[PDB]
Amino acid sequence: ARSTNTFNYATYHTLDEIYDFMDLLVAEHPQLVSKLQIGRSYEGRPIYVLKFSTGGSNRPAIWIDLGIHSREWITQATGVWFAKKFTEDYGQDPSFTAILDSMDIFLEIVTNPDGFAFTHSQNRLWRKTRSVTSSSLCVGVDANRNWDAGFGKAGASSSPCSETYHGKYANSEVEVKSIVDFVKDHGNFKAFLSIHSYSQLLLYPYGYTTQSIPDKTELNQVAKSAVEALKSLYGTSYKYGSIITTIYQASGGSIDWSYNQGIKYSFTFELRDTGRYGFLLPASQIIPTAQETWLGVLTIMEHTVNN
Amino acid sequence: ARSTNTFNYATYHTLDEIYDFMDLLVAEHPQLVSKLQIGRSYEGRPIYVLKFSTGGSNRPAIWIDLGIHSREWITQATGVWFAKKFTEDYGQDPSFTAILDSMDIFLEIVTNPDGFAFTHSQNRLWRKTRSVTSSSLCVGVDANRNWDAGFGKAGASSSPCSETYHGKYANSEVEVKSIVDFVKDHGNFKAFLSIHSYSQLLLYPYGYTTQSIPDKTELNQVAKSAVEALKSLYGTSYKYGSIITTIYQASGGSIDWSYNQGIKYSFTFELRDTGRYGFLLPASQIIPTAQETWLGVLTIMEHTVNN
Amino acid sequence: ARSTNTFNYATYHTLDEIYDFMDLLVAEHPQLVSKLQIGRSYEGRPIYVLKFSTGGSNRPAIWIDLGIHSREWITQATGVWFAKKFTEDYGQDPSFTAILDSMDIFLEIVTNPDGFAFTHSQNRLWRKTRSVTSSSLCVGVDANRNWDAGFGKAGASSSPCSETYHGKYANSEVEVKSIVDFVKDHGNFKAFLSIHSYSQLLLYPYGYTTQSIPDKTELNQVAKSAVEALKSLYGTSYKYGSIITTIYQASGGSIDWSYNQGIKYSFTFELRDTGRYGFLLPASQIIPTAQETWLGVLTIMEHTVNN
Ligand SMILES: O=C(CO)C[C@@H](Cc1ccccc1)C(=O)O
Ligand SMILES: O=C(CO)C[C@@H](Cc1ccccc1)C(=O)O
Ligand SMILES: O=C(CO)C[C@@H](Cc1ccccc1)C(=O)O
Ligand SMILES: [Zn+2]
Ligand SMILES: [Zn+2]
Ligand SMILES: [Zn+2]
Repeated sequence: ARSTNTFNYATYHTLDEIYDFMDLLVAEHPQLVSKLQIGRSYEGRPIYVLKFSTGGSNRPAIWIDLGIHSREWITQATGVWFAKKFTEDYGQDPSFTAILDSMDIFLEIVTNPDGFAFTHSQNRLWRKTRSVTSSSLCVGVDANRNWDAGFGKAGASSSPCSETYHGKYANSEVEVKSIVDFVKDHGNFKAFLSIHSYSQLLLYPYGYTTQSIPDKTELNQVAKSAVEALKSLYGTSYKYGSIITTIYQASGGSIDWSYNQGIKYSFTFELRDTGRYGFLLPASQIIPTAQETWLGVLTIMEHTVNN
Repeated sequence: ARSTNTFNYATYHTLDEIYDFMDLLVAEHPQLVSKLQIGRSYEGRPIYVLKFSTGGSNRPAIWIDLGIHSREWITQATGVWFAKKFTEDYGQDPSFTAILDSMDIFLEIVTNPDGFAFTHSQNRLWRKTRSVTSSSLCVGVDANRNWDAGFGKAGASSSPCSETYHGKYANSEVEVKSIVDFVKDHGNFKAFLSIHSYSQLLLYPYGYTTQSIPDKTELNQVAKSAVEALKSLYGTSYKYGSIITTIYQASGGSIDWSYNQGIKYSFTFELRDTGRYGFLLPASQIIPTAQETWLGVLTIMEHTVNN
Repeated sequence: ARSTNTFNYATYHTLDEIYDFMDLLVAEHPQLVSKLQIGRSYEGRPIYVLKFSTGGSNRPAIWIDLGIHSREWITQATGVWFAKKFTEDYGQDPSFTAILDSMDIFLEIVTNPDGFAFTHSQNRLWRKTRSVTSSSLCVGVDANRNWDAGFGKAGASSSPCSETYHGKYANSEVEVKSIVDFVKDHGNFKAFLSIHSYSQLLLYPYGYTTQSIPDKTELNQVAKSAVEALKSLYGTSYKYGSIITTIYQASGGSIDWSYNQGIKYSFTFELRDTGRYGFLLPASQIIPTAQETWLGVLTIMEHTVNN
């Protein structure tokens, strides 16, 4: 694809194709999108974040990370679609235009690039990072159990060979630390959304503790509205609630960390399919999944701009 | 640097310094080394191949190209070290002497001179050539995706702005065509090695197709022996296998082309570092990298002169 | 004969005659047909596939292989008729024209050339390949039990001397691997049809397992429609259903592998005669068999192109 207009949004792509997509979008929309490198993965690959901004100096922002778990392909595919959609709707959709005229959006399409490359090369269902450490044959850490929020507590594994291994210590994975450093340095994020795949859930803060967040009433209603918006398109039904009460106790998670940094609108999406295809979601569902998910994300952003 | 005996092999050099090195070596070893110009780069720079021979009539040959991707500095530096090593060991080391007594070695230290100059003056991480495509504000082609081997197929980009742009057509880049004409004209190459950097891999034919080569068993055995030899010095671990099965589909590759030309011992080395420094490998690792890589290359040469 | 217009379609031909037929057809219809060599048989004979295309780039395709079991002569004879039929109907039959205007068809008339030559020279009833086994006086493998789909499981023999020997490992036979690599590299096949002889059956996925495929309802109806079309010409009755429930458990089959690759419309045809003549079907039945079988095949293609 020599243009984001020739890019096939209805098919799954490789890391190279997505990184190329990034430069095309920036070239095509220079006054709106820029590519930031926030670090290097364990295997030295650049970690890229697309910044959508219409100006200002460190305006209130919205963070959206996708693909932290490499095998959740629908998320990177949705991230690419999101990127294009932002450039299409700014100046077209009144609501989204209003958001971008006052806030910035930071989009990380491939949060775990080493694992992503690996899902294309050796193992389609690989989910962890590709870090190697100390004395252990096994490789990789579950980057979404590596954050400094109840790190190492029940809801994560201490075995390096486990699919839910949390890592040696909090923020040990550069893919996670890079985000932590960027967000802390920025200091003005109002929303933090982490996109994952399958189970069709919209969850809010704390998977590591049964303690209820101070903003439970509001986040719960925002979630309810977001799920209804998402559903209005194709009838896809999502369940919502706090992580621990909806799926199970899970520690070292990204939104528990962001919420604890004071980022109020922290939510995690588990995208399409309830098990029919699971992680192997057909490419024919990429666009429909992205479209409906966008409605839910926009709903959250709208509550962020006026709150 | 008035002598190859005073040349600093432990530091990175410029095109001029490496080109000057070539003449010093030829002047110091006239009966063994000669400098051949196989063409000119897009920007007019001479393309040099050092020929190591002890006589004969176009004896079976070994081709070794380095620096096709300009930013992979460890390769050009290793290429210089190799040139010096050949002159030191011939006549002294039994094995290498035997190899050069029946075979010639053609060494191209800087396969992409324009890109190399660019990495020193404008962009340290530039990797493509510097050709101007007429209809694009972008520059260069990925020279190792421009070969006539599955050209234009999946594993390369058709976008002139891509870092993996394959180019207008097979062999469009003069840096590639120069090698193709040279090797075809020669007609008696038995080995073809392409040196690249970082990931620590030794790969054999076909990145453009899942078809396993007819000589898979043999090249896999050669690779295994080569990696063990390389590892024996400092413990550096390399993985090996076909390009597509080890990494991923990649088209327009040099060894896919050479192998299809009937050059059986076609391999590509991805030198040191697994990501700690990536392309910015410290100068302090130049000599050790060259030393260990030499053992691997020698191993391949030995399997070529006997089989 | 110097023209496909004077070619005798009502008689059985040799490998050479069929291969010459291919060139005549390509010479007469250069804008529609091309000859591709996808590999070399065990005994080094070229393996050819006829590509029918009206243009495009990697257009959705339909794969058709015949003669994988050498003694099933009615299949290769039907393949030749098929090739001619496509060149006669494109631009004449609205339905077929529509299929070729959006899709490509790859036809392999003699999937097992070594065996085919053997059925003409030494044993008319030979069905396996002609590969030589290390420690055995017996020759060949049942190419349709050598695919990587339940390979080595119940429904095949591990004894080299058996007529249903599955081989040393999945894809051991180059005749099979050649198709696997081609189809995998292509990546855009929508239908995979394997043509065999006698029993008059149309079967869909899984002979190696009783597990029902996800698309069972659709394929069963497509099969029902295909057999009705086939029967409509001369009244030839075909039975349909899954391989395992219709014939018996059989492992390493082509359509089980193709379906598992994501190629939905995977069917196997067992042509004319239910036992009267068996493999020795009279040449006088070649054209009638080909004609009626075409209606069944066209039916599947129509379902493949639409939706
Ligand atoms: O994406 C998921 C599985 O597909 C759900 C997440 C849930 C989770 C959330 C926070 C911390 C750890 C785990 C997981 O278990 O890793
Ligand atoms: O040097 C490399 C990156 O530093 C790895 C090579 C791997 C490759 C090898 C052969 C053909 C195409 C690609 C590349 O992707 O260009
Ligand atoms: O064509 C056939 C015999 O004439 C039926 C096929 C049935 C089969 C189908 C799938 C896998 C293996 C065998 C065979 O047994 O070789
Ligand atoms: Zn996840
Ligand atoms: Zn390289
Ligand atoms: Zn058969």
